[PDB]
Amino acid sequence: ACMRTYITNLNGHSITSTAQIAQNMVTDIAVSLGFRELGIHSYPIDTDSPEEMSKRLDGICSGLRKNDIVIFQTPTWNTTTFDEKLFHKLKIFGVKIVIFIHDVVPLMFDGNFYLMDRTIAYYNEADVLIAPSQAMVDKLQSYGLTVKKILVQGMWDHPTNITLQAVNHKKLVHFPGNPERFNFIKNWRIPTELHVYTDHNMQLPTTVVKEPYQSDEQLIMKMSEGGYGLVWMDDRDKQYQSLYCPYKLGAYIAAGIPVIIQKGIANQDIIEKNNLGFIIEKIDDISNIVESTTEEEYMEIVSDVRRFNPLVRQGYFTRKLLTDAVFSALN
Amino acid sequence: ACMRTYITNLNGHSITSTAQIAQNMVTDIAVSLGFRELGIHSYPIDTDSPEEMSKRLDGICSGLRKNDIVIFQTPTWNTTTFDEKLFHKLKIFGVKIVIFIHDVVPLMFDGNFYLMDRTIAYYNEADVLIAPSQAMVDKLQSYGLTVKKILVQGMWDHPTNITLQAVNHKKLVHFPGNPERFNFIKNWRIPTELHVYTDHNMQLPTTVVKEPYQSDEQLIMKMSEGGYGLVWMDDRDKQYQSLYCPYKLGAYIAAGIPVIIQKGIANQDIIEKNNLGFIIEKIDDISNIVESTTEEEYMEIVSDVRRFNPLVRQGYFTRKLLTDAVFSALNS
Amino acid sequence: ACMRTYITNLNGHSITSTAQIAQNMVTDIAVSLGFRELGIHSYPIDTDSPEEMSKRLDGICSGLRKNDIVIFQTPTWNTTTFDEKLFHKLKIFGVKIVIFIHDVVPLMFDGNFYLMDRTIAYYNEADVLIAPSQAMVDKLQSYGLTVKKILVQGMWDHPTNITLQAVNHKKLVHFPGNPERFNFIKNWRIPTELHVYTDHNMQLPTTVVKEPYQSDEQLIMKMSEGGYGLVWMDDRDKQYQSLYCPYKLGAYIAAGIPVIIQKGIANQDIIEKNNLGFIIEKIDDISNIVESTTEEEYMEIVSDVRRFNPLVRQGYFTRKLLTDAVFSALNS
Amino acid sequence: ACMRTYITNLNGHSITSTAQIAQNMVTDIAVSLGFRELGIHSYPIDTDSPEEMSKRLDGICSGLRKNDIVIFQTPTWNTTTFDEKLFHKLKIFGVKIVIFIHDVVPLMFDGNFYLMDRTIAYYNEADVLIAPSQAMVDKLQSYGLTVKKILVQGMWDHPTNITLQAVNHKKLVHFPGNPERFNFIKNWRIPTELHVYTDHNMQLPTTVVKEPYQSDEQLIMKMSEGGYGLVWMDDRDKQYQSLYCPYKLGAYIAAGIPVIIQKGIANQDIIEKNNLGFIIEKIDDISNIVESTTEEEYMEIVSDVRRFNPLVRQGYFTRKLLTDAVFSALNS
Ligand SMILES: O=c1ccn([C@@H]2O[C@H](COP(=O)(O)OP(=O)(O)O)[C@@H](O)[C@H]2O)c(=O)[nH]1
Ligand SMILES: O=c1ccn([C@@H]2O[C@H](COP(=O)(O)OP(=O)(O)O)[C@@H](O)[C@H]2O)c(=O)[nH]1
Ligand SMILES: O=c1ccn([C@@H]2O[C@H](COP(=O)(O)OP(=O)(O)O)[C@@H](O)[C@H]2O)c(=O)[nH]1
Ligand SMILES: O=c1ccn([C@@H]2O[C@H](COP(=O)(O)OP(=O)(O)O)[C@@H](O)[C@H]2O)c(=O)[nH]1
Repeated sequence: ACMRTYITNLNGHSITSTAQIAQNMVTDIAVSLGFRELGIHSYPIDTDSPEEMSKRLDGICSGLRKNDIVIFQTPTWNTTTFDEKLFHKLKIFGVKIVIFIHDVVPLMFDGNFYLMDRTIAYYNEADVLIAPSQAMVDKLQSYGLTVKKILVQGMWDHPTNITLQAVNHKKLVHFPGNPERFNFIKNWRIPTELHVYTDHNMQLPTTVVKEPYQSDEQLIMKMSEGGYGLVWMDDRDKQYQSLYCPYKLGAYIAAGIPVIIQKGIANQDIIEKNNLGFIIEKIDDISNIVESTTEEEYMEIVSDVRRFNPLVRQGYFTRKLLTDAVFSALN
Repeated sequence: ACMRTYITNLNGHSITSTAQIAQNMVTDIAVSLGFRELGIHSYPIDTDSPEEMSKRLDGICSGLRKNDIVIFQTPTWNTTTFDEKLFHKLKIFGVKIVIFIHDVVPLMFDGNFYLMDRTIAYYNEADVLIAPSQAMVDKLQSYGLTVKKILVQGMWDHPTNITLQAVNHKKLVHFPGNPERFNFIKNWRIPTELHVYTDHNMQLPTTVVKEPYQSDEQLIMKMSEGGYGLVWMDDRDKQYQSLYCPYKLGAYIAAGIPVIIQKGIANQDIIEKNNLGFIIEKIDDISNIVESTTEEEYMEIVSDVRRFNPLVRQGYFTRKLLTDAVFSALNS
Repeated sequence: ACMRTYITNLNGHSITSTAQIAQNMVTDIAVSLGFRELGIHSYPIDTDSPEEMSKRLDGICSGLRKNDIVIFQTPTWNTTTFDEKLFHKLKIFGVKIVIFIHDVVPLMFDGNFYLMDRTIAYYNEADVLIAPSQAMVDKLQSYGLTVKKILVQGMWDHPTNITLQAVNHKKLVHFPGNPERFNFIKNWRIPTELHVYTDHNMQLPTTVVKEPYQSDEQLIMKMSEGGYGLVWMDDRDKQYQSLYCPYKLGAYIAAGIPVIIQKGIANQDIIEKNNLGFIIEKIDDISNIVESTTEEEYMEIVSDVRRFNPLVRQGYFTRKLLTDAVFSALNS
Repeated sequence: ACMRTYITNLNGHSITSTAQIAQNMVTDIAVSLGFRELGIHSYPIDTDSPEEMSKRLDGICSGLRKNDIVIFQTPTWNTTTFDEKLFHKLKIFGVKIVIFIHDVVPLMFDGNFYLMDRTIAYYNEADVLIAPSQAMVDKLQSYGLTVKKILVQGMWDHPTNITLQAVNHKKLVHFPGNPERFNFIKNWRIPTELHVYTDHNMQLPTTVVKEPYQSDEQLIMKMSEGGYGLVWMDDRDKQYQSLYCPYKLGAYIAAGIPVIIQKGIANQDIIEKNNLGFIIEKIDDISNIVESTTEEEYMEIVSDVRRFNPLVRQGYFTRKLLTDAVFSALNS
């Protein structure tokens, strides 16, 4: 008897690896619900003889029993080979398995696609699938994902205790994002200023206020003073990735300010149906609404962000999926 | 401005009160999820002046802050006047309210079907409701329940660490209800033994072999050695039949024995799609199937009930609604 | 018969109230330990007939059952009759009472003394007592505390997930208390500057700089840029100082900077043996040390304050007493 | 710098392995407190090469981080080799390490003593040690355990929800010990019955009554009905057993019945100061005391056993040590 719930969780990354922190946050929610961590360290697999890799995995999995539910946050970023072998280890236990997709590698870019057959093959060894969007599920099914049981994540949480402050109507735009991933910054043409929070040492266009990498808590603290959240991606290419959930979008709303997002985003409806800000087409549509928007137009939009965001702040999108995933994994 | 979640919880009913312990169980789940208790004692409120009363409530709610969330488990059994008075207090606080329906008082027994409209009245003020089933919601909106966000319970959990003994093919039928609430018991006609667990003494058709009320643990221990669980009503209430979730349906499945229940029950889809037992017309239909089933087809059903029940034994039907309810309360 | 643990937790006070904060905060640990809140609202008491109020007490306490455990965080700041009568309610239950002393209102400021004998009366009605320091238990004994089982708090935790930024050597002293309760502040003379975090802006010595009351979170960040935490009281309150636990003490150490405290203060050996700042005898011994301190010496001292402070940031002083209190309340 | 607590958890033993059952239960408690499991599987270490093992260990510790804290339930039963190396692994991380002793190999009997120096070697790499009895710590320090912070366990908890049946005065002695280890059983000559609960098929002396192994919950329910619980040694396995905490002792008390224990065993002061049973010289002293005891005396003895066992049923002896151990690991 006595079933337990385990969740994989990666470790050993740069303190700025967003993938790692996103897994770490989910795992944090998991523990409070009583679930148990399956630690996974990120290392180079080829340093391992198959037998060594095997028994490393036996070490990761030691605690497991015919019994349990395992939540697999994919990918481990130890390359596909690791995910593949991780799963077979899992599948030789008498367990139900939830795969929690954070990224889909063969869809990260064209010509990485070939990995799809392998990927889908191990995706289909799971009993329940949690995907960020309904869109993601539907293309994943277009490549042979057979799994009957599916959950939509909808939106990244952002558990925190930051102080929200009184929010001014500042006609600024926040963007905590590495500039060498998003070209649109280096192209900043507009009279409204782009606050850019980045560790990387360099200089930026004339009305782009470069700001050194703040610790998250402080970042949430500062942004809560006003302005807007920019959710842009990924510059030109890497855009059909209208699939996954942005982590900064959640990071914005938790601060308590409205957001701006480009049309077609994953789980767009959430933003409309909950008031959180504007969905626009071009970068230029934005400048217009930031420049030409009413002060109490802004007043409202905040009041709602802060109405909506205790979900994000106490982590309820995550609680939701970590609970139904399991439930649907039995029933 | 920091959200916490409270849930209302009964205290002071008898050892043998299902209403209280179904609520206590929910509460114990809520605690493990981090939620906080608004304790509520059951008493005649005729002994309160509608102001001493207000202050008692004020002391029930003194932990509450502004955009916390309250889960109200209804009913309180302190009478409708309390229910709505408890409730009205919550509306003062600028919070979001979850109404968890254990029972709708004015449907159960057509004495006091009249209280309905004051019930609905204080129902229509919550922000989301969690109800036994969709058919239960549907009948409620027919009475004017204007609440948009709904959410279906589906099944009672029965969280426990009780030992499951190997199930063998006792051609027994188990039944831990109360003979003069479920009076189809005094009408036993069939050559299949009916075991009945209850407070009331001295009432026996003949093959109804009755036993004294046992602590929940033991019941589930001994029921696990084999046989079938039965979930049935009088014709008295075959409408409320099709609405509620039964506690002993959950109390059977956690014992890891198959159940037999009446076609038209709320959420029979769960019994079917998870093959947890037989869905059947009349009680004769049952006895036939209890007689005609062979050893191996019973092995499948037990294995299926036992594939299924850690869900019920670890609190997940509850955990489910305790988490989505709070979620849909903020979302739109 | 299943033991649940309860803790009291006052509410409704000003978001600036340290009393409420040091209670909500402990309660918050207790919740995560699975304990349950007994919410309490702070209000002026005699808008209540002795019978009305008794029924609001009945509402705060409805969730209790015999053989539970209740932790009374005292005082409630609802005056001493409330402490007395609350406690009286707890004693008609078959329970064990942990009395957790956050303050002793009689030994606090003079004139409050007269309530001493009544306070000891209801102190002596609990099973285990939790006091800030052994020295405080000793004084309570001299005034008639007859409760056998004592347990020392030691220090306030300061749970937080705030950023500690790189600290060292700002040659400045930090002080987040109201100036009106410590007026050593106004007689500030010495050339090193005093940051003061407070509600007011009344008065202003030259080398004293003030800041508007920042939310706890942001404060600990800033303080974590270096400088010293000064734990001081105005010397009418030294009788008390040698007994209580200072919350700002923890707030400093939580930010990750070394402290300055006065000799004789409660649980000083804590500071000594974990090397978290200086113990000095006057204000002037202090400034002397704030100047004349090597960058290397400050280095290590910070290093020590941060070897140490996950204790207070994860709640372990609170977790410690909350566990042992309930234990000794049963063991003998 | 976010401190997390980890605890090692042995797995993959037979369901009758008390070692595993004890480590599992501590861990379940730990998990409730927010601590984190380091799972470990039991297996022949010889199937691994240095490289293989190093990496198996790597995978066990993947989640580990600097500034975390790890609690090592020792021994793993993967042999000393494995224990030494697991510890070497842990010391590589900049963490604080609590060592929870369940057994000490080089003391299990003579000739195993050569293992002492290697055992002590790695024991001394700990910051805090938790032993069952103060007696245990004293003996360890006579061999070179230089770890300055020690904490005492005292007694096994037994988290359970068994129904405590009404307890009659059954002049019989329960004993769920496996005979092959406890040979005093075979020597049973006494007119008082001896319930021996054992999975082994091997017939037993006359007024010994053999029960097949039963689930722990059923056992506890059975014994709750009444009678006495015996905690007895063997004779050679005795000195070493004066240092341990018996697990079945806690089984009794949680069951709700008094106990009978041989003079000198670890932590007997808990039995005496809490009324838990009799402490006696030989086997006969027992039968005497069992025969020559009145009914009201037994009501007494039970009522205080049931006074006391919420500690064990809710896991507080463990909660104590899991909280204070960790606290003491940061706190010089
Ligand atoms: O100075 C900073 C800027 C970044 N962030 C965090 O790092 C995340 C980076 O977002 P990323 O582009 O990696 O995720 P995405 O939104 O693209 O999914 C932000 O949301 C912040 O929470 C931070 O902690 N400090
Ligand atoms: O001897 C008994 C008989 C009843 N029960 C419990 O009380 C419930 C009675 O079910 P009830 O009819 O009151 O609930 P319903 O199924 O009608 O919703 C059973 O499920 C058992 O869990 C029990 O613990 N011991
Ligand atoms: O701007 C501020 C200054 C104070 N504090 C908190 O309020 C407490 C005031 O301490 P108090 O003098 O009331 O208690 P003591 O430390 O003397 O026990 C400090 O510790 C801080 O934690 C705060 O939250 N914001
Ligand atoms: O039928 C049985 C017999 C024993 N036990 C368990 O086995 C334990 C005793 O094991 P052991 O003698 O090894 O513990 P010790 O007292 O020596 O520490 C009991 O307390 C029970 O928990 C059980 O679960 N069912």
